[PDB]
Amino acid sequence: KSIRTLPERKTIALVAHDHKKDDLVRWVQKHAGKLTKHNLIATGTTGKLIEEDLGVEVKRVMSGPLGGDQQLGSMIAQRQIDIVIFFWDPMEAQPHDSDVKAFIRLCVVWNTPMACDSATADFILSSPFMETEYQAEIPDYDGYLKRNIPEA
Amino acid sequence: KSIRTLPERKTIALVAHDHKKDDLVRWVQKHAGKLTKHNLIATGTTGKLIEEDLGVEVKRVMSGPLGGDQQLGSMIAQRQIDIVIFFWDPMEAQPHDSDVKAFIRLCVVWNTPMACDSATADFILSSPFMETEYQAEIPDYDGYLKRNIPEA
Amino acid sequence: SIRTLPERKTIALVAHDHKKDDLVRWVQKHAGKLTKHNLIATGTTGKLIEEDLGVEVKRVMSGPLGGDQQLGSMIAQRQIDIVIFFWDPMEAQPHDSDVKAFIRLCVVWNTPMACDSATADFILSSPFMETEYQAEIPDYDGYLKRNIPEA
Amino acid sequence: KSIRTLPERKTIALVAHDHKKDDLVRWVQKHAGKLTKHNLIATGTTGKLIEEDLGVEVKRVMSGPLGGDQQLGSMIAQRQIDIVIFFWDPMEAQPHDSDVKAFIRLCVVWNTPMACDSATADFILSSPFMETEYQAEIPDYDGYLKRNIPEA
Amino acid sequence: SIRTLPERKTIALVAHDHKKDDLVRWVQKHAGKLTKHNLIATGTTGKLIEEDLGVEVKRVMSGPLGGDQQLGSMIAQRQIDIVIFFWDPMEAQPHDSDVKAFIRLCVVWNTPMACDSATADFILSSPFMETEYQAEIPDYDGYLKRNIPEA
Amino acid sequence: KSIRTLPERKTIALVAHDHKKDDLVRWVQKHAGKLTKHNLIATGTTGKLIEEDLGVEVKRVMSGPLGGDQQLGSMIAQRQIDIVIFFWDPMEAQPHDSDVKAFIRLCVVWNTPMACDSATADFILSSPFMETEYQAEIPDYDGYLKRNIPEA
Repeated sequence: KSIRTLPERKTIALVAHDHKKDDLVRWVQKHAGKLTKHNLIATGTTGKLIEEDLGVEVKRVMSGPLGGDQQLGSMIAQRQIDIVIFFWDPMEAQPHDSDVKAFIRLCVVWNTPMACDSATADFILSSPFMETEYQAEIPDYDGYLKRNIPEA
Repeated sequence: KSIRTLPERKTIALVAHDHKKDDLVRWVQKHAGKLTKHNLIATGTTGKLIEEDLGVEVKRVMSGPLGGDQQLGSMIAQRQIDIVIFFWDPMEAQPHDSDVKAFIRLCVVWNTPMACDSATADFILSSPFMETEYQAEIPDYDGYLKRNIPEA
Repeated sequence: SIRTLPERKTIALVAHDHKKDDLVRWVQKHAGKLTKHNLIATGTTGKLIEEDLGVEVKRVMSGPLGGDQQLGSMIAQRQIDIVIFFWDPMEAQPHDSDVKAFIRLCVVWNTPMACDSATADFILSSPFMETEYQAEIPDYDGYLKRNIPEA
Repeated sequence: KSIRTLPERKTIALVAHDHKKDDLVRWVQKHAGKLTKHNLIATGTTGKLIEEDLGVEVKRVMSGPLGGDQQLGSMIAQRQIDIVIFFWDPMEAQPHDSDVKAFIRLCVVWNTPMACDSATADFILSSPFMETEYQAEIPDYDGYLKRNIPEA
Repeated sequence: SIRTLPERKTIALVAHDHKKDDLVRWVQKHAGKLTKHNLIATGTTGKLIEEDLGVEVKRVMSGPLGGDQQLGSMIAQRQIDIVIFFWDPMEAQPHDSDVKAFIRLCVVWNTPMACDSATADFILSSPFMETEYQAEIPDYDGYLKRNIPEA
Repeated sequence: KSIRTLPERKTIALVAHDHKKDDLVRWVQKHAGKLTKHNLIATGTTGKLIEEDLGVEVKRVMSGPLGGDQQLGSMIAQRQIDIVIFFWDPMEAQPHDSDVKAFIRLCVVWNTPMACDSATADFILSSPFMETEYQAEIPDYDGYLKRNIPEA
């Protein structure tokens, strides 16, 4: 019922679970030309690894499970991140790995383009909307915000 | 390590939580010209609503929480579904709504292009890969399949 | 509504990694009774049963690679009559078959299901193992015709 | 490695989610003659409904989500409950319905015969083991109890 | 490794829907003591406190729309010192703030946190409310330098 | 609506996940003088460590994941435990570590003072309420207990 405009130059969040970090570094390397045209941001460890392995400049927030997940989530809700690339691990996710559901649900709340694997990431990155504005329909949350609060 | 080729004409799964079903129907409607080039399959209620509201032909499996989730997951694992559009509800998901994590985890296992909202779906559908072959890198599970089994 | 389990059962056999040897021993101890039925298993569990015991077991994919969903589909299609799922309540691994989603579908369709060997022993000892059994199943017609909200 | 012997006269826990309570009452009624040979115990509301509808004597602990789940779990761990009949709701489980996983995991820990639907309950109740001793194999938890405790 | 809470605290106030009136009554009962500190809340909770009590509270977004993460970010950045989170253990709604994710981050950073009014009363009665408090923070140096698997 | 009175001499549960056990022991050691004025109870492994390392008397129930969690939860619901100190591990919780959610939700049900980290525990222990009676407001569950049970 409402609209969010993604700008022409995107801010792209880059996050990987530990067992997918090398996969994400390889994906960034293969798409370095396209990705470095945009603003890149990452959780602490993923971002340090991209910089150490590739020399690609990426803004870093805290490590995911130490608050980086919430920092990126805050920026999504504040319309400061436009695209999320999150390689999560469906087989060997570790106790400290970023929480998958909580991270993805906020992207759905705000109708943010989001990839959870490299095939989706390839489709997203190849879209012409990478380089234009994109008008994302969002739910009108005004009714939710004005909801009646129970007495008990 | 291993590579899977998505065919030019895709099989696209269509699934929506109850509070997103109308959104998915409108999304299918606005992309009908592009979508009818592909094979469409859906959970029972979602597929029935698409067919009744739009007259668009969709193969229907069982209702999601009655087993349709597992039927579509089986087809994903069997490489019979190439793209998944799953509009799930991040705010008002009902007790009977299809389990989000278990469904999308299997897409990640097999590196399936997958959208959880209409913005991701628009990016996927606008990709040139929508109408050409796409080579998806598949994780190697040979080590996992040959893993040591504990004694107790 | 009513479902009828056939005389000869189709029995799914699934174990978490730390319970696989227990499941193999259970199949070995009950081999005479079990091989009268159709046995099906996730990939690794079925491979282990066939290699360790020489008992014939149809194998689907490994549980976390899709085998869970393949067996779940057969449960929902009433092609599996009995589920034996030894899951690990103490050291379940990141890749172990997800417990809730697998057993919730048995409850949906009122499928006999064991989650440990004591339940499996009680199920296998029932006279219903080798005869037909008529199970009451929940009525889902109202659910299937439910009103769909506008947003 | 270790053995736990169930006595000839069993203690049977009876628990149902709200939308399965009438099903459980009908099941108890159908098996009342067999069940009253044993010791029956139930969560607060379930037991109240059984006594009120059927006149069958059932010991009652607190309501499930108010602590009754933990009271029954304590008795399972203390070998004071031998069989568990838990009709939980796979479709319309309510916010307050007894947490399924936590309850049944303890039954699995101690290898307790347990039914989650009436078909399993019918198979269990028809076992000859209902009326005899039954030797249940349990894991030896001594190694776990003596495990190395990490320094940090 | 020691973090110092200042004398004047920043206190987050959050409640699930069926606990909002309880939190408002609690804030009301302790208004004199609480307004000595910096109060911050999720959107609806803070709106309710201001509308019902006239107590000044900085408001972030609604919890499930991102407010949970905004407060979590501030916790991780040591900008919130005390968290009062009345969550609903019986009738939590589909949109209610994610309990585990919210309180986990307080545990990560050893933040004083209340999940019910009794804990909130104990926290507010502490002499540490109005003095500095030295909080031990877990060492994450080993975690931050952990080896990253090849796949 | 209802009121629960904590007595001046408290019963305090002490529980730690494995990677937090040394932290909890060190915390008990720093507060031993104040704590030994009260009735201390713990899960099996945690309690054994406190007794052996500190010479502090602690009643021990079973190990947490073997039923000790439910034993303490039962006592919480029966108002036999007044304060809960539960150092759980937000980073490296193991498969066998005590279920965090189920344990703390029951403390919230009965409005039990509860600490999940040492800073909260320090605030609780410094409270003037530690050594006096304290009246806790508890939700009235009478309406919940008398709720209508659905027919299907």
